[PDB]
Amino acid sequence: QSLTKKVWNLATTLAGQGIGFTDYITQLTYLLFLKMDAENVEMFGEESAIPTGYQWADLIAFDGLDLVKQYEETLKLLSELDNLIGTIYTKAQNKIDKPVYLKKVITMIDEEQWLIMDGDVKGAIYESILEKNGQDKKSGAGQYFTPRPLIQAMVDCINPQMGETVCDPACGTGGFLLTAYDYMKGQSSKEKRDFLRDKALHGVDNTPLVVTLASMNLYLHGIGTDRSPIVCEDSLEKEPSTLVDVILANPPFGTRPAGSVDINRPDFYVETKNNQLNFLQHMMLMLKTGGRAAVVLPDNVLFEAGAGETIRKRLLQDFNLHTILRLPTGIFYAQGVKANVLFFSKGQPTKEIWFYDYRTDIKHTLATNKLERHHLDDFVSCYNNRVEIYDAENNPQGRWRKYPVDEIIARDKTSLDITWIKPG
Ligand SMILES: C[S@@+](CC[C@H](N)C(=O)[O-])C[C@H]1O[C@@H](n2cnc3c(N)ncnc32)[C@H](O)[C@@H]1O
Repeated sequence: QSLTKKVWNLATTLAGQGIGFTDYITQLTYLLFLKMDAENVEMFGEESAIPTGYQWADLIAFDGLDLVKQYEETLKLLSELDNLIGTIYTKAQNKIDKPVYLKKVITMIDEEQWLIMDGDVKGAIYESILEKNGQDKKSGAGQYFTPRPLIQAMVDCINPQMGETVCDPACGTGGFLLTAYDYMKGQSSKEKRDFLRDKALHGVDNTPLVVTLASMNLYLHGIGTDRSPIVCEDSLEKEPSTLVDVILANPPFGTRPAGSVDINRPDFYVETKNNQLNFLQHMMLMLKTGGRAAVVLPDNVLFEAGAGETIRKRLLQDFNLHTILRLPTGIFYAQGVKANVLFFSKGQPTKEIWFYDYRTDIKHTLATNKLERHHLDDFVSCYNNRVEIYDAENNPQGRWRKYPVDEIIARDKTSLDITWIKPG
């Protein structure tokens, strides 16, 4: 709030040098955590945990190639540490080679009092910064972000409860985990208030800086003290060591980058190069019996022949794919995206699949008619009240329709890419 504007103007200035928004924001985060540590030494007494010689006061004293060297040394030592600090500084790395322009970020962070602010305030500034980068049409940070309105509706439908484990195995900025924690925190303790605190959440992302942003975000909203729920791993690489109650995820829509290690997963139902089918497999394999998932996936997952069908067959047999939400265009960073939310539990077969079409004749964009949480109110009510809106003769254009599993098994390729609403 005016602090946000100052953060945004330093962003364009570094952009003026060769320094992009995502890089700026990681360096801002590295510096912010360090400053806040120092503040906590005055504001509440105790000894720092940051090594001696590398605290905030040591940093601000240098100016030249010397400033850049001290900063880099500082990031090296912190990355070597454990728990929350080590997570914030995961494979930490300076991207600002220019002393003058680093000193500007340092100087801006130094001049405020971060501990003291309303605490909600730090959260909301950070969420606001993450979003403005995330919906930046030519910055491509949207690959690291999901719109909050949609996360909220998903968490509301899944309805996580105190005592459950929640995992997002492709966590980006940590929005699902942040929202599921807020949802659970306001419910009726104490083995379980402590469970939420220490044991409920887990997030995985393979990209170091994104782990830095996620672990900071969770921390700035009061999630954790000395430990982070976020780990830096490649989810597809390894069979999961622990099964969970709830999965919440928006996995990458893009291909696995070239030169990434080849995966070796005998536990998978089928070998495929489709990155999204593999995330879907990995997540099905991650659930406990009785567990449930809500996951954002592309249309391709619903129609693709070969491996896709094999997996959709497995999904119908051993899981209850009770709900598919068809998402509108114009809500993700890179619009065009044809996406869907699939909700399913593990154990029981699918007998019926309820479709909610929020795509056909729906018009959102990032600049005008923005998606907000109230647009998914009807969906959420349908989710809870399993009474068909569609009727062949009374309401053929109704958004909520139930299909028995036998019609789906009878479709070509076992396709789940079903619509029925005439645009006309
Ligand atoms: C669309 S983002 C998730 C956004 C998140 N829902 C939020 O609140 O910001 C997808 C994430 O998956 C990560 N990712 C890509 N490949 C991965 C992999 N193999 N293992 C774990 N994470 C991966 C990306 O780095 C990216 O942050």
